Amino acid sequence: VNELERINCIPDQPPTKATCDQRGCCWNPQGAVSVPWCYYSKNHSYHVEGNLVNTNAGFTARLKNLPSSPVFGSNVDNVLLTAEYQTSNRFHFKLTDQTNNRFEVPHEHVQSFSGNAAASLTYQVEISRQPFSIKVTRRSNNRVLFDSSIGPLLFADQFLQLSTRLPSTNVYGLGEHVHQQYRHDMNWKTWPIFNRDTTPNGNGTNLYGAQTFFLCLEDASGLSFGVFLMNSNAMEVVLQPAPAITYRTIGGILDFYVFLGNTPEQVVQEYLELIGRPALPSYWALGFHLSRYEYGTLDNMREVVERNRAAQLPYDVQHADIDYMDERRDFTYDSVDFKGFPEFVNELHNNGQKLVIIVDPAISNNSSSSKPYGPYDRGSDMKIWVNSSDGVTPLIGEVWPGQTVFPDYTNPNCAVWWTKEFELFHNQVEFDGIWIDMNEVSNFVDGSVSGCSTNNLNNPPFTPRILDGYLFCKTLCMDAVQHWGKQYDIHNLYGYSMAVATAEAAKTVFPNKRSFILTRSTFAGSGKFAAHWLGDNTATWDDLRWSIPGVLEFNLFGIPMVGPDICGFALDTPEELCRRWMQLGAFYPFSRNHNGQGYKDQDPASFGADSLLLNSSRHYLNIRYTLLPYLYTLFFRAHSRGDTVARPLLHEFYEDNSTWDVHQQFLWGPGLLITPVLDEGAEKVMAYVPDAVWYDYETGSQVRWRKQKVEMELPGDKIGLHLRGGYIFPTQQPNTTTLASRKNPLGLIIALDENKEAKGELFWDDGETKDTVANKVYLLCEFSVTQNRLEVNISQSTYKDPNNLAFNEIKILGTEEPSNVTVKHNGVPSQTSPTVTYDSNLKVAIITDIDLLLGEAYTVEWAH
Ligand SMILES: *[C@@H]1O[C@H](CO)[C@@H](O[C@@H]2O[C@H](CO)[C@@H](O)[C@H](O)[C@H]2NC(C)=O)[C@H](O)[C@H]1NC(C)=O
Ligand SMILES: OC[C@@H]1[C@@H](O)[C@H](O)C[S@@+]1C[C@@H](O)[C@@H](O)[C@H](O)[C@H](O)[C@@H](O)CO
Ligand SMILES: *[C@@H]1O[C@H](CO)[C@@H](O)[C@H](O)[C@H]1NC(C)=O
Ligand SMILES: *[C@@H]1O[C@H](CO)[C@@H](O)[C@H](O)[C@H]1NC(C)=O
Repeated sequence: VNELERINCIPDQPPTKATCDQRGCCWNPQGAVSVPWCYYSKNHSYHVEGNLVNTNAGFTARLKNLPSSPVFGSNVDNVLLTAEYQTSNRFHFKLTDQTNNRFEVPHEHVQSFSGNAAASLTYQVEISRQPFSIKVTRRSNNRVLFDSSIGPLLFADQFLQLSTRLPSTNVYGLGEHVHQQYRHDMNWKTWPIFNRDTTPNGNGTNLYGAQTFFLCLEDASGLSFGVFLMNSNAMEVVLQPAPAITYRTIGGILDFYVFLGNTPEQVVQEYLELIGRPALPSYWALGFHLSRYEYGTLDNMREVVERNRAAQLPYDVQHADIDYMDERRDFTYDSVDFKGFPEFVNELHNNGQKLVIIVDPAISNNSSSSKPYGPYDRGSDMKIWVNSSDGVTPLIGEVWPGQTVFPDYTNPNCAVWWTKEFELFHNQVEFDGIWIDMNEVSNFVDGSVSGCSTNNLNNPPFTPRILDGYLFCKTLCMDAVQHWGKQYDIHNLYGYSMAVATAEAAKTVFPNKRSFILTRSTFAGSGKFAAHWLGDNTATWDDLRWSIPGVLEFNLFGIPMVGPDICGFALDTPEELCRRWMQLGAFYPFSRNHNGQGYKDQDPASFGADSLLLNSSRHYLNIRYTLLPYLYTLFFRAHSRGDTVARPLLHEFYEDNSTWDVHQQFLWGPGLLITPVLDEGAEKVMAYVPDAVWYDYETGSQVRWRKQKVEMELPGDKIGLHLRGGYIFPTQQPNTTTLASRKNPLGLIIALDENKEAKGELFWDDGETKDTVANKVYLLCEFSVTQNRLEVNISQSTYKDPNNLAFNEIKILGTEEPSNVTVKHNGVPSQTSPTVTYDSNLKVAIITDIDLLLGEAYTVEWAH
């Protein structure tokens, strides 16, 4: 009835009463824009047949199809509901064809459940039988979280749909898209999901990855929940103002998880506990990365490397794009334009830097007796290509080198082939990390060099609103064949399988190291293997603004090392845009300036040795590097516990509804507030100051604002950076590389809260060994301040850095003058009495001539 609650029965064409009648739906052409004229009745779909059956894990139910017209075809007579109370905070239910096995995602991390129902549930499940619906409610307040009763269950071979009411309009997630805002537009929006090489622009299309997870903040108490659909077929998600969300997919099964938490962070941690927590990055990967498509020659690349080094830019990583290769073919380098490549790699390494190489999936099939191409010959020997529908002939498409075949990374034999290719190539060019691109998989022809046969896979009864309207557009035929199944079912898993296989190759090429993998295409869980960048953006102010929601969303998806191409991939970048983008970009979890072919240089040093852009870039990159121990400890918590790294204001300040749609500012973890200027010509920014004590990072002075909108003054050389009272931030004196910075003196910034208290922590390991956390080879220490006292305590202590690191400076914000400062080491008074400098105007104390060894317990005490 209520028009906001109508579930659209004609998603496929403009609505007509004739089609409405044919489908047995309800007709009412009255309503506002976007309200469906034709909608499902209150008894379309399925009913429960007989009784539910208790099982050890939860229960099952048989659903029987309520007689109806077959809109998009073969509609399943008998559906089985299997429900599992997997944990106190996670519910799993799956709807399958009772009579036939159907494709299920072969996820690498998620395991089948074998236990008994969890005790102490935070939720209750309710089942209605006529018609079928399922509801998940929060036990403590009976808030209805998931409720499918707004709409039917639809379950045909190539058309599956289920809807849920939502308890609020605070909805975040879904991908990969450019949403433009972070809090969802619930006003009749459809988001298609199907991995596609397309521009992240203002048109709201399907982009490179597939992420079905969303989080909902139920109210200001912080209680939140999330939902994940384990399905890799083309789909779309429909948001409406009831509020409700509908999932509509074209194959597979409806395999759902519902997660509850007391805060938005706890929901993310529950999601990541299920699909896999992100890999811990190499510490060097947290530094600044520089890149462009078509330096053209090694000489031109060297020029760029050298002018940025000459400028003393913090600068850890150089990427090499397809111009390094011999005619854009993997596992080669151009012996003329890139003559001396191995010597250049030595220079990079000698200067404490890292090389990341681009590698594409598609392999040139141009190889002869006369002119052999090794990777193709060896791949063909092992028979690891994606085949055409005939099941035996490798599919031919077209990418950078010309005609190509495509590896089937779902075949574990393919990982063996891939690893060997990397071993051979690493012997020639000693790269340190790998950038996997075009892995949607991207094809320059639609389907294959012979197009695609018309059939129900290439041309399904219902096509979600993907870019160009055909599944095989700029990708492979839907009836192509791989180890895990047909492309129709596993298309969205290509980039995921490739990331898995590339991590496997790293085990051999980089024994016991993390290395670094940057991936374009992703599926749920890709973060366990890889970082992500947000794709081929454009040098516009809109693109700068749109990057923040994309970063925040990928942190929800457990891919916290994420960022756009700073300054913009496509087009020449205006100096002002690039300056603002470098200021902000210094605080993306993944910080990379990358540029498209032919455009004017946009590396920082290219703007002039004395320029405002270079000076500002260097300044804020130096702050980023100073705070790297804090950022690294955030990545430790994402890896070990599932926390976000780049974090929405509302995850910390959910009590305050002014934060619920803030997406022009974000946090690093709980304590650092980042406020960019995001408008052309502006020297200020309208910003929200949450309900906490804040201190300006640069001056240390407490801001006079709290829980209110403000116009923050930020001239051309500034970005807003504020530290939260109650938090202690570990720092380390910066250098132009992390190789070197990791050997420098440490520091602490203690930002006092109103009670003159604060707490913080520091994770420290070797920065590069894989699984130091799982194998327990690390240091974790805690800092806590009360009146008159700092305690440094050690909770895990199985790694001691051989560089004799020590805290040599402590800066205290929001303090009255400390006097008689005293340092004790395990109770014993130690090392003279430190030097204390005090600014009574700003209420800042700095303690120096101190040496608190990393890994040792101390008490530091003072009077007022
Ligand atoms: C793609 O086609 C090839 C043949 O071109 C298939 O290769 C088979 O691989 C298996 C196991 O590795 C061998 O035992 C067979 O002898 C191979 N067949 C032939 C004709 O050589 C390959 O299995 C196909 N891939 C997929 C996913 O179907
Ligand atoms: O390795 C070279 C480039 C690397 O620098 C980028 O980071 C990724 S890739 C450029 C590629 O994404 C782009 O050519 C699209 O395929 C088309 O625009 C397509 O979308 C048109 O249909
Ligand atoms: C933009 O999206 C709309 C659907 O919302 C579509 O009809 C149109 O073709 C798209 N165009 C491009 C170039 O993305
Ligand atoms: C910074 O790095 C260089 C090596 O590039 C090293 O020679 C120097 O001593 C380091 N300095 C610091 C910040 O102490």
